[PDB]
Amino acid sequence: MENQKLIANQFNSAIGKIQDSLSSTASALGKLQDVVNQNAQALNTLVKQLLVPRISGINASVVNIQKEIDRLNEVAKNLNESLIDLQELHH
Amino acid sequence: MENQKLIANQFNSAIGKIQDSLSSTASALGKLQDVVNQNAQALNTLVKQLLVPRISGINASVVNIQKEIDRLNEVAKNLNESLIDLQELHH
Amino acid sequence: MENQKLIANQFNSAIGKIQDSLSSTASALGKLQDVVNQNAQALNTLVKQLLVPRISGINASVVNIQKEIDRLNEVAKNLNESLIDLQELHH
Repeated sequence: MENQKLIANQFNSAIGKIQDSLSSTASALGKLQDVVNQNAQALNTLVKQLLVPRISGINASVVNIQKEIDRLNEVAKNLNESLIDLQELHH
Repeated sequence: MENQKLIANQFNSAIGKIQDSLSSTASALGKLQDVVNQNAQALNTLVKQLLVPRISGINASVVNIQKEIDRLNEVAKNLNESLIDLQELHH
Repeated sequence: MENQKLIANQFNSAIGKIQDSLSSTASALGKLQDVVNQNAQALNTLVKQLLVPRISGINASVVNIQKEIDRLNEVAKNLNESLIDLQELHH
């Protein structure tokens, strides 16, 4: 094929794979954020239940990486605008 | 150098760096998954050991992002198929 | 525009978005590492405070993914060296 079509097709192929990787990274980060926060709640509930009638300074922290997860999903979508339209490679 | 060789070389350079980043992301996610699950087990063991003879509703969750980690490693490898073979830029 | 300029501009656009995604991934991983380790410390402090005068084998693990986070930030920066300089597309 024409050199420019080989280049454009290989680029578009790579972008599609990178798009998949961004969605996978965002999904994994969201699941980690959910479990970390659930387990922080469990630990804080344990401290409270040990203290309430039928260790006071111990507090589990929560995580919020939602802006980062949303950005990854945004980039995965907007990379469509960086794909090369082969019909625009004039001849 | 020829314009197409500059483009192809810069593309191939970027893909190699992105490949490294995918492997690093997958490694980091795996280590987080391991520690999160180890600490969930530790918390659940604490609740159990406080209750067994020498807080019942408290349960730490586990995380499984293995499909996402495997996909990142898969993309890092398969991006090799998106590299531009310079020998195929005919003259 | 010229086909090579379309290709080079689309490539440079994609790299910039991928750079943003790497910085976001590194930021999210750092926040998860911080909270996971803070909550490991909280759990270990709980075990200790239950045992000290006014469950011994229970120990929360810590995570260290700093090499991976640093690599992601390094790639996000060094991808600048993979951008195509349009002034070098001679005519």
